[PDB]
Amino acid sequence: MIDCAIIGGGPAGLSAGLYATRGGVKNAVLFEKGMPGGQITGSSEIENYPGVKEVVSGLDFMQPWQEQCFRFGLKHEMTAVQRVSKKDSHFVILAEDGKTFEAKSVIIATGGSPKRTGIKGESEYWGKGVSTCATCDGFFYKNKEVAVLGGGDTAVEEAIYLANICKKVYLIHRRDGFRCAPITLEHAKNNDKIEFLTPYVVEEIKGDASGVSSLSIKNTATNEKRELVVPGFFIFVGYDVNNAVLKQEDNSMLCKCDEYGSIVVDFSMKTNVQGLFAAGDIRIFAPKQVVCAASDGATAALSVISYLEHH
Amino acid sequence: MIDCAIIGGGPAGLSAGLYATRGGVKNAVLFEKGMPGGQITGSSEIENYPGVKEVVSGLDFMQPWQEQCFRFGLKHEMTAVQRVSKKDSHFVILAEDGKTFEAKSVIIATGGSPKRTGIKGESEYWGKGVSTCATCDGFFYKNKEVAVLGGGDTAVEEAIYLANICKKVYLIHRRDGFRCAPITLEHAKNNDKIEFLTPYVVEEIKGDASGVSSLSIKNTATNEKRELVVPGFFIFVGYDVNNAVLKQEDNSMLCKCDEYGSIVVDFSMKTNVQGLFAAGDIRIFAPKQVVCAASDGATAALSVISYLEHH
Ligand SMILES: Cc1cc2nc3c(=O)[nH]c(=O)nc-3n(C[C@H](O)[C@H](O)[C@H](O)COP(=O)(O)OP(=O)(O)OC[C@H]3O[C@@H](n4cnc5c(N)ncnc54)[C@H](O)[C@@H]3O)c2cc1C
Ligand SMILES: Cc1cc2nc3c(=O)[nH]c(=O)nc-3n(C[C@H](O)[C@H](O)[C@H](O)COP(=O)(O)OP(=O)(O)OC[C@H]3O[C@@H](n4cnc5c(N)ncnc54)[C@H](O)[C@@H]3O)c2cc1C
Repeated sequence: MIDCAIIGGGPAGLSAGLYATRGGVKNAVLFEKGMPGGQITGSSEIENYPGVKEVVSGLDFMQPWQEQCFRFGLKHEMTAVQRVSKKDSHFVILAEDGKTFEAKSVIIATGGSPKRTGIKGESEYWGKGVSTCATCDGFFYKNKEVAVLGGGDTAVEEAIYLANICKKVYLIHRRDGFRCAPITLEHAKNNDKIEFLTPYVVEEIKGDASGVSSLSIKNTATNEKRELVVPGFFIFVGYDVNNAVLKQEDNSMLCKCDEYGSIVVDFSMKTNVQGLFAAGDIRIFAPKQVVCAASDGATAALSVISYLEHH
Repeated sequence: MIDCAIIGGGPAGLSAGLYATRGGVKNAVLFEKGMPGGQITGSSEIENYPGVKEVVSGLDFMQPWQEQCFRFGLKHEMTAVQRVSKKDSHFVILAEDGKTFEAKSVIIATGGSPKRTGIKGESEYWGKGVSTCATCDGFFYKNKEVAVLGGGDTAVEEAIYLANICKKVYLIHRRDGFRCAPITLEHAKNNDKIEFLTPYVVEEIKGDASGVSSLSIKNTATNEKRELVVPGFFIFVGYDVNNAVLKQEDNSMLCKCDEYGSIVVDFSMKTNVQGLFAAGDIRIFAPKQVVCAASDGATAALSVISYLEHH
């Protein structure tokens, strides 16, 4: 049987694979549903990963992780995992095509992803002024005006944050009400760098071959239109954790999760189930940065190594 | 005053400085007691930092971190900090020569240090076959022989860990009995790849250009000098956390610590003191890897940014 099954090949899974294998686990298998590297791969540039000084596309950034993380004997399975279950004191991995794999320990490194909006120009201008990460990209817009789209905590919090960097922030929402914490909303209503554009819809993201120049918006109260000139547009429209592999046949969850579906872990990346670990954007309080995910992967692998030593 | 004072310029403080400064903190100051990079600087070879494909000394590995982490406005003070104290709603940073600095927030990123033995050859060979890190260096002696010095749980755990990677592990201790949990001693004694050398004392560590090649050892009962040929020597003789900066005039500690001196934090690198955060080997459950310290720094800076918005 597999000693350790790593589900997901982003930074968390790749680091887990590096560490497990370098730590003497002889049969570690990384499961990836096609295209190693994870979310960063959609980025046109990453510059805040500590210790890598060259600014380069997410795909180029991740590509040396392939030969390094596989250098010490890691194996691959190219397949979408459907489900992980507990069986006696081990685990069963069910592949979506119906094949099965058993493993002594499992690391869930399945991450998540930002909801998209499907507004016209979103895909065309993505990385040229359309963004999903204020931490990653907010600094490029240092003395400028920027727009934020969204209704919950992340949207309002990110508008406060960008208001600290940018000359001005338009906060665009379809409703006068925000599905977020009321005190954070009060801070934003009392921050003079944030103009609220409510109730609005973004009808098109417009610009030229260098990226965004403006948004076509409509007030749904009056239907008056407006062309809003901004180099930067941040969308914070919800996040989906890739939970699905946790769901059992009787619809129960494999391990304890928080009320948003993230997996509960302690500082050693352990879940409440013995021999099951989690790492990356999938776990509670994940800061959602590559270094963070990589760190989790390393610490989960170290935990696996101790676990296999004792069982 | 200073927005954020970062105490320590190892991977933790470096990445905290990167993130804080890229996240819009206009006056972030890094305090370093002379020569950033931290502990890895003493190693002749690092290979397990995810995303960095070339194997390279610690000095060379850390060089690009200086350029990158200082690229966004980060300031420094080259001074040994003697104390951090709380005063009103801010912090007072007392330098060892009596200079004082005030800051709104503080990140403790002071790391730790293994205890050294002083066995002739310990400096000459430090990070060149003499190691304090089984995780970091074990894989180099993959199918090779190795010695471990120490009597606690950690010498004993690390010798079991190494026995799963190396052909043979010599476990050297100054007496016949051990300070570790009885159960873990049991496990060692049934580990056929682990050879106890007890009551022994290592008399000399010898090598050449490529590093450690042998140790001069001596049976303390018998007085026979063995010469032990091995290319790798691990030393687990204790660890100290760089706590000192936390001790107040009254002898109390600024913030909550565990039994060993490590600073208590939550998942967002928050201590129990408002405005005070910690990152790296200084904190509870730190794995003691560069990627982990760097992740704690990023997330401590992220918490600093939210704190400075609120306050
Ligand atoms: C557009 C964009 C830009 C970003 N820019 C930066 C940046 O500049 N700096 C930074 O630090 N971070 C950035 N991030 C955030 C960063 O990408 C994530 O924090 C990081 O990738 C999380 O790593 P992970 O390993 O936990 O998950 P992921 O990267 O999400 O990867 C999980 C992997 O598992 C695979 N998987 C999922 N489910 C299954 C399954 N059922 N079976 C088999 N495989 C499965 C997926 O295909 C995926 O490859 C950016 C993110 C995005 C989306
Ligand atoms: C021999 C060895 C080999 C290692 N190999 C690896 C490896 O291969 N891979 C890996 O990932 N990790 C490795 N590590 C562990 C890694 O180096 C540490 O985990 C990492 O450096 C911890 O980072 P840090 O920022 O918390 O602290 P440190 O690296 O210890 O940095 C703390 C910094 O704070 C400064 N400081 C302390 N006190 C004060 C003060 N009073 N005032 C001002 N400045 C102060 C120190 O001078 C130091 O620069 C190794 C460690 C050792 C000892």
